[PDB]
Amino acid sequence: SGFRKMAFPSGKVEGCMVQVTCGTTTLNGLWLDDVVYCPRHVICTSEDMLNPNYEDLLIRKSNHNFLVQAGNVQLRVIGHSMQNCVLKLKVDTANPKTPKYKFVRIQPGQTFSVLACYNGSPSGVYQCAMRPNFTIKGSFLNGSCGSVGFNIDYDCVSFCYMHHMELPTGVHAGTDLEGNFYGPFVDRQTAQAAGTDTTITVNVLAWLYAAVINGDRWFLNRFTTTLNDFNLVAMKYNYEPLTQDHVDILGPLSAQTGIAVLDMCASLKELLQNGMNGRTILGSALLEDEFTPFDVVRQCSGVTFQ
Amino acid sequence: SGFRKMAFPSGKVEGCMVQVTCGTTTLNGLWLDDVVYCPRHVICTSEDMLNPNYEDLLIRKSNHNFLVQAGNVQLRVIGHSMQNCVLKLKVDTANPKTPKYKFVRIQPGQTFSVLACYNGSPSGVYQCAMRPNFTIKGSFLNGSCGSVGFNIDYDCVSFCYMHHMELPTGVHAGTDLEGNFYGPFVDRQTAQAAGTDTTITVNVLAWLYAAVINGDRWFLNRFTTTLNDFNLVAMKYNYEPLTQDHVDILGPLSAQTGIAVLDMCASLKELLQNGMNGRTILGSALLEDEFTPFDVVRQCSGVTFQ
Ligand SMILES: *[C@H](O)[C@H](C[C@@H]1CCNC1=O)NC(=O)[C@H](CC1CCCCC1)NC(=O)[C@@H](NC(=O)OCC(F)(F)F)[C@@H](C)OC(C)(C)C
Ligand SMILES: *[C@H](O)[C@H](C[C@@H]1CCNC1=O)NC(=O)[C@H](CC1CCCCC1)NC(=O)[C@@H](NC(=O)OCC(F)(F)F)[C@@H](C)OC(C)(C)C
Repeated sequence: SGFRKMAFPSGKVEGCMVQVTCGTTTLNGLWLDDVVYCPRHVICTSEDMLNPNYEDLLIRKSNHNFLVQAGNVQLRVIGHSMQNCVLKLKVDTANPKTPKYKFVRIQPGQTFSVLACYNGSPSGVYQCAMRPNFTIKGSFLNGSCGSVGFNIDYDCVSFCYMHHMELPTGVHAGTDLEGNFYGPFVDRQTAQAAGTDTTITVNVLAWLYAAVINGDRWFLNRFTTTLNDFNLVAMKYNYEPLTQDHVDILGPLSAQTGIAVLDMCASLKELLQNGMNGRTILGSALLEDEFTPFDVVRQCSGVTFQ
Repeated sequence: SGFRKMAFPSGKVEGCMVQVTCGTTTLNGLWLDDVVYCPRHVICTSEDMLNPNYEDLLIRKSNHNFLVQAGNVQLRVIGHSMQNCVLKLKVDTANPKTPKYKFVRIQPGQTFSVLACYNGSPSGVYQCAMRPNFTIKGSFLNGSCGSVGFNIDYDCVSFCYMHHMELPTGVHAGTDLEGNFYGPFVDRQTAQAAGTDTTITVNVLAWLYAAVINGDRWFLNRFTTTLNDFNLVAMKYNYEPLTQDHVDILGPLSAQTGIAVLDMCASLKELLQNGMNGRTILGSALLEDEFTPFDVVRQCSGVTFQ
């Protein structure tokens, strides 16, 4: 028993982190096969940031402008290309520690692990969710750019995030590994703001199911509610609508606990309406929303990865 | 910015996990050099658990009773010895992925990462603290025994925990890597209970300093308080006494934020006295106590590990 915000083992991603240096900019890159992926603003300088034209900026660079440090070993760039907001630096050495891997663009509400890195050297690992507004509430300092987010499925690393920037509110924005920003953000230092975030309702429900599997039962009730009637109470409290597809995903957690999904929704309703009144759920005093249904099943049942 | 409950990168420990099987018991072991460490109750069976004599139980086993699975490779046990509550199975293969490593017995209040494992295969990584009552609020299912807790210091893995058992309250007990239980617990299925836990005050203070570094300032005040007067308010709310040694550890966090340690104690006092009144600190509605002063400095400043 117990329930922890749990990251995937990070050893497969640690083996891919490298330091990429160009001019006065140093950040992390991801080394898979003979290619290093990193944010394209690595080619910017201190006066390139206000409104850059990265095509113009990139035709001006040569391969020997890119210093790619892998441990105490310099990699040699032999070519470069830009796809959307990321550089691909082709290097002469294929990474022998290349895991099996995919690039995936995740939907909001989905979670992943972030291996935070500085100077190509992994510092820490934590769990995150894509917020409905396509930010992530990360922990990033300067030099953490090019750090990646990821899920692991059996033996395969699905890369889903690469870090570019902190917004003035202190949340973080970034791209998928093919370089497309999550959300409306560009990689240009301008006025930009997150957009009103909302709470991932389907995840809160999955976490309440986690609690029930782990002995917390005080918040349940006998009431039920229709899906329409739940979303009327949802939108007041700035929760996302629950779709019928959300209900079906929550099927196995309903089946294993014997609590119909619509009954857990009646629980959440009263929780939002009456507060928690000095009680806690899974050691938390707030309704947590960064566990997906995947996660709860993974952690409450025991799925590993080789 | 941001502040996350952050584990160390786990790749160095992942490379040491193995599956140890003996009779009907399968758990994880730790493979460093030519030795596999695992909990000694691996030699118990389903009727060996009520009150065992592990010396008697162990003189009865031969090396070929221990199946040591490392990936899809059987290791051969060539000898075995018991130190306190852990077996050391000597094997013919030295682990080539052996990190640099130490065994340390940590004080309560200290934190570490747990790489949760099943069948020798890492499943997840999370952060933990040794609770003042020598339990850990872990996330462990059946088969997670022999999973280890650890800190990383530069390039060296300080192993500090190995998992043995869940208590009826659902918290977890275990040994250091030299096999000495944390706390009064034995490895014998008996009536056993945790003992009244308390809140790690020095850690709560370090976390409030984290908040201040990250822009949360609402809980501060102009008041100060003496150390004695703080501990009078502490012991009511089941907090641990703050020692002068706790104050000095919190020095750099005092110096970097400009908030004298005794002034942050006056803040905590009013927080315990007046609640948080619907506000949150670092996205939390409870006073968090599983960041040490180390951690806050590590995460708010950027220390990595090669
Ligand atoms: C990468 O190492 C670095 C990490 C940042 C720094 C602090 N935590 C992080 O996540 N990334 C940057 O510093 C990034 C540079 C890059 C330059 C070309 C355009 C794309 C970004 N800049 C930022 O993260 C700044 N944010 C910002 O003002 O961008 C504009 C927008 F849209 F508002 F986000 C950071 C450094 O913000 C301030 C407020 C200046 C601290
Ligand atoms: C190792 O894989 C396994 C992990 C446990 C199971 C569920 N989560 C865990 O942390 N360890 C055990 O199951 C362990 C066996 C071992 C046998 C010889 C004596 C030392 C323990 N037993 C337990 O963790 C049980 N706890 C227990 O009752 O021990 C006595 C004490 F002191 F009360 F803790 C678990 C399985 O407890 C119950 C309540 C039966 C679920």
